[PDB]
Amino acid sequence: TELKGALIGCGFFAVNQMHAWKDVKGAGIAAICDRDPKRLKLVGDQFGIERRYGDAAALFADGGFDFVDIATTVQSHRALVEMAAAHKVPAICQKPFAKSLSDAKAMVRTCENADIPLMVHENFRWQTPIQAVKAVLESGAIGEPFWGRFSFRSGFDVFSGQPYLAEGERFIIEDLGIHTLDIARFILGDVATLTARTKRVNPKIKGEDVATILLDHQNGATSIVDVSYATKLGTEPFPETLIDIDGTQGTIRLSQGYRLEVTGPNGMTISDASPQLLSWASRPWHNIQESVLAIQQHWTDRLSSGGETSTSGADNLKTFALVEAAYESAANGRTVDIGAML
Amino acid sequence: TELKGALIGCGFFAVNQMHAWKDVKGAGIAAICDRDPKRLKLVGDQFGIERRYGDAAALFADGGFDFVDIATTVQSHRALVEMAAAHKVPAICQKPFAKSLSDAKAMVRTCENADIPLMVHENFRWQTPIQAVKAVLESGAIGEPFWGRFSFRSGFDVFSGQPYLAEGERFIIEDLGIHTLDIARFILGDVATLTARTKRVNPKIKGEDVATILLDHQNGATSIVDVSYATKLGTEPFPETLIDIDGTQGTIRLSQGYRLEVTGPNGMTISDASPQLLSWASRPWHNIQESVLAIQQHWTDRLSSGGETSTSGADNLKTFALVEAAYESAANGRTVDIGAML
Ligand SMILES: NC(=O)c1ccc[n+]([C@@H]2O[C@H](COP(=O)([O-])OP(=O)(O)OC[C@H]3O[C@@H](n4cnc5c(N)ncnc54)[C@H](O)[C@@H]3O)[C@@H](O)[C@H]2O)c1
Ligand SMILES: NC(=O)c1ccc[n+]([C@@H]2O[C@H](COP(=O)([O-])OP(=O)(O)OC[C@H]3O[C@@H](n4cnc5c(N)ncnc54)[C@H](O)[C@@H]3O)[C@@H](O)[C@H]2O)c1
Ligand SMILES: O=C1OC[C@](O)(CO)[C@H]1O
Ligand SMILES: O=C1OC[C@](O)(CO)[C@H]1O
Ligand SMILES: [Mg+2]
Ligand SMILES: [Mg+2]
Repeated sequence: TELKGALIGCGFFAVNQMHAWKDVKGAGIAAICDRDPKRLKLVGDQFGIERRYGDAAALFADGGFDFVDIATTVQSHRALVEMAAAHKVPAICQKPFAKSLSDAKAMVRTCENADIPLMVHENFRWQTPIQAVKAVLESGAIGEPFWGRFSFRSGFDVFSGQPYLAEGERFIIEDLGIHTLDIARFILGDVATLTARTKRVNPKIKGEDVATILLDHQNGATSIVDVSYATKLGTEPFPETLIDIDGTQGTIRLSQGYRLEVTGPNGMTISDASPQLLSWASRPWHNIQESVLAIQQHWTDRLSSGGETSTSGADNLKTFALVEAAYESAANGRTVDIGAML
Repeated sequence: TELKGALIGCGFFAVNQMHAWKDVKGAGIAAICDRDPKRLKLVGDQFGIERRYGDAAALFADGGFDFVDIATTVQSHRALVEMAAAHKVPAICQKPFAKSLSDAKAMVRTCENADIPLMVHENFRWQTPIQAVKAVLESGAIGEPFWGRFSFRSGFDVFSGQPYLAEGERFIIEDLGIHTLDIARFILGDVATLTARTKRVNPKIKGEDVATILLDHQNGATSIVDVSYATKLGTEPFPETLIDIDGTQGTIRLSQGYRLEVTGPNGMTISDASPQLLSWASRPWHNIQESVLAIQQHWTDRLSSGGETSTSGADNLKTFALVEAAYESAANGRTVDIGAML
């Protein structure tokens, strides 16, 4: 009756996903897979998984699972998604989805031709505060949106837990800004044109750690997506995304501390949009950790109902195009048409 | 010794300039001029000015003043500055300086040819809080700046006091954005390239009331200038400009209620950068009103010492270039080279 999952990639963040898989009603992890046997043992012992594999080929060979959860780094995403599609196994794939938009399109096509669902684990839009902003705007409380700011300015050491982030020529837009752009899309709709600027401030890394992006939404709204890992503040907001929205009849302001302020024609309300601290969660990551449960529960529900997921492979293409457009615009200096990429 | 000014254009805002000239040490107003005899008489009686002129030509013929203060709307600025230059009378001119960058350049050249000081009355940079942001950044408290935001988002009815604002094809950038762009230059240095997006939300006006501008500064910093007169907030912040700067060693945050937060290698400090309330001032205009005295004292000090003003006609060209470029960019969707325009 309960769905049997396999998780490929028993890394740092997979721990959160395994915890959340327990909590998910209607699904559970029956097998795990990691290339590194030290990590394969650590996650296997912590969560009590009998079926353990050193390689995905062997995992897919034995089968006996209804979906696969791909939590590896981007290098192996294309191959694993192609293995999932070849074996008719529904697939979740971590962000970043593919190395390029081209790779992502081919991965989406293969899943559509194989008639299997594909969800990108894109969990920032599933955070409680972000969901609450969506709910307010959708209700018509502030009228039609015309301007937005989506901001993530931090000085937190993400590099200890994720050392590959300090490594490449690309960093903040690919790692983090991908989330902020997904949120911009989620709240204000798809993007027509995009223009971006990037900068490297931190001397200890190779890639860019500041990006300011200006989005022209198809509905007429303009927004700012500004992200930074070189912002030294007196109160560290990591990993909060702060959101301002102006509409024809009012405003939404999601400020630091999950404080949601809404002004409209009938006055002004202040509310607490904080995440629940789950038993297995840990501050300040508890915001992200709740959303892992939300998105994995959403996956499990949608697989039973047989409907399209929110951050599906097909949908997530429209987020990833913005990431590639941003890198292009930053190197060029010029505005980039998003529609011509897709 | 006591300088004698003539003021041309006895309008709404001239009243603030006249109160301020009273308070200025080393200068006062010996004559006034306006085409509208109701305004000439109202302002003449309020401030006890004996010499009153129905036209600037006759004023300049009689003379007996050491400088001229042009507080008319933009239409008259070119002619009055050209009259000043021909009569070798130092001139202050209100914003917007000229109708176009061409007109501005010719006005600047004419004053340089005649060897007379020309200052644009551009008073937002002379506000106590804006000056404090400059002082902090100048001191090296936050290191080299790399990112900024300069924001003026309001829903205040500016149209009652200034009806002309509701009538033009152009509105927020030439009226207000001009100030915010001047502040961006003042804080982060001159701009190499610029891109802008505009919108009309308010159905009772002819011009754009929302503008989002992305600046690439010559020193390598990126900045957002975002302005709006269609933003409906719980607390109305008019007419405060909010400022965020991020530097290599810290952050500056000038937030609503004139709160100034500076974070550096030592730690955070919180200051109250509120303006003074002069005897003749009124809430909420008192910050602007104080800055009228500051810029007018600055004029008077510099005229006595023979030095150039901060917002000189020459300097103001680099502000006005950004205004004209933003309109150009808003229609094109394209980035505009500022260097090519000057
Ligand atoms: N908010 C979020 O959802 C969030 C947060 C952090 C990281 N992430 C994403 O999660 C992904 C993984 O991040 P991480 O820090 O856990 O990486 P990690 O290096 O900690 O773990 C990756 C693991 O996958 C294994 N692996 C790699 N290729 C494999 C293959 N072909 N078969 C089997 N195992 C393989 C490695 O041995 C490694 O143990 C990244 O793409 C990252 O962007 C997402
Ligand atoms: N922060 C600021 O410094 C600030 C604030 C408000 C307005 N302003 C600027 O001040 C200027 C005037 O604004 P206002 O609201 O006082 O306008 P207003 O219409 O109230 O006043 C203009 C006055 O000038 C007179 N006038 C026009 N052309 C003339 C000429 N050739 N000779 C003699 N008199 C002439 C008119 O009769 C009128 O009384 C505008 O350019 C505006 O942008 C600046
Ligand atoms: O998705 C993410 O959330 C935070 C993070 O771990 C660091 O940028 C990133 O990988
Ligand atoms: O210069 C100015 O300062 C404030 C204002 O009056 C309204 O936009 C404008 O005219
Ligand atoms: Mg379970
Ligand atoms: Mg005086």
